[PDB]
Amino acid sequence: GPLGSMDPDTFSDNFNNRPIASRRNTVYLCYEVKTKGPSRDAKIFRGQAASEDKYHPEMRFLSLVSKWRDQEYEVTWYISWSPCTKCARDMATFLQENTHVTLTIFVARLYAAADPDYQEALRSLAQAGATIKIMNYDEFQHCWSKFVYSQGAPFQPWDGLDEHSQALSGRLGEILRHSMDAATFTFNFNNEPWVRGRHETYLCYEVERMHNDTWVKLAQRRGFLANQAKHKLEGRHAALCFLDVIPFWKLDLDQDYRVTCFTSWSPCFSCAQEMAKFISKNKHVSLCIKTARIYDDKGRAAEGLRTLAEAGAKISIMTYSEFKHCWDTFVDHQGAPFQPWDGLDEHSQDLSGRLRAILQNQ
Ligand SMILES: [Zn+2]
Repeated sequence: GPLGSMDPDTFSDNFNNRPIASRRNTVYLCYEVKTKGPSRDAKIFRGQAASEDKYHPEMRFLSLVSKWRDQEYEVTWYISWSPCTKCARDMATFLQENTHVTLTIFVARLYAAADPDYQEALRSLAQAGATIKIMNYDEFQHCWSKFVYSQGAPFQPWDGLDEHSQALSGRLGEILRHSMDAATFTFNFNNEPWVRGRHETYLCYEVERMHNDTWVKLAQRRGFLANQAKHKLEGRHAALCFLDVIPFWKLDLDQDYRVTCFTSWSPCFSCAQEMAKFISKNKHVSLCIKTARIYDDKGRAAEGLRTLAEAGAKISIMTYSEFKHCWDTFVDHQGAPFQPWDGLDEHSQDLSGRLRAILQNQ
């Protein structure tokens, strides 16, 4: 194992998009610096380093891209975990201040845990002039063949490489676009009460401040999220993941707000109790939960919705207006209008009647 390299046991430990997470918060970055120009035979300078905080040898390339005569640089990152909340912002600053440097980042695992500032930092880094993509078979093979000391051993992938590297691609697309996919929305937000294959739960949310005598939308605070799930790397539900993102808003305690939650699946009993116990401790928030389908939760969901509404939560079923409003704001439509599926108003009124029955104690 030559110094400055990673033996195969270190590669197949950091660059592995399988569910397993990072209890040991370690990241490993491989960098390729090239002189921008016409040369297809340009000498690419490769290096690699893992996060070592004290001295930071992973940033030993920032001196390799100093402005030197009329030379531009192309940098290619093969980073293990997604960049940090502060590292991404600092790299955006550096890309803004150093115009002669272009950067292309390849991510193996995205930071599953989120924070509005983290998404903001990734989007600002993308705006700065960087290109972020998820590693697939080509990138994993190209990294194994130039940053791993393999004594002849060829690259052997895992079972679900593309199956995970495409889910992470969709996650990154949702993160960078600030809008989810149109097919994803037309799939998850369905109106029929009994469906199949809707394992994940998507949740959009809007905030409105009470100014003058009017709810004014805090348009800089709207956003969506999805559940985590999976195993072998557990995860919370979408409602609980929304109850975690609220403290990062720095809400004013003297004024009142209205928070609207557009949910694909209605909250279960655990999430309903957690939401009730949250809004009971934050009386400066009026929660209105507009849902698409009514999640039965094996029976214990009607009582959960009843308990949630007894604290002061406006539970309701999405109609055509709410579906179209969710289309024009949270999905990547690119100008296309909302074309609703057949039966929208029918299942809408049916689920409204069933919710009214549930709420009239039934
Ligand atoms: Zn739940």
